[PDB]
Amino acid sequence: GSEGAATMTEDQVEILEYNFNKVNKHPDPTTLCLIAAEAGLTEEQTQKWFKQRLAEWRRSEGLPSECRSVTD
Repeated sequence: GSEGAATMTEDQVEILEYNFNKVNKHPDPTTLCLIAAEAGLTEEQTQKWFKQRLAEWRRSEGLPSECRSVTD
């Protein structure tokens, strides 16, 4: 019946990427709002992109781990 699934395009990926490396990774709702209206998305959707994309960036740049172990 109702899935509610939408696919993105190259235009959105070209803009969403520009506001990730040439701006920041954790932009406030103020800057996020500008990106949404730009590409044509919403603050809720734009947030998911940065959230998911961040999972890969952390692996590229390199960061520690949040896990308390008795040995490690």
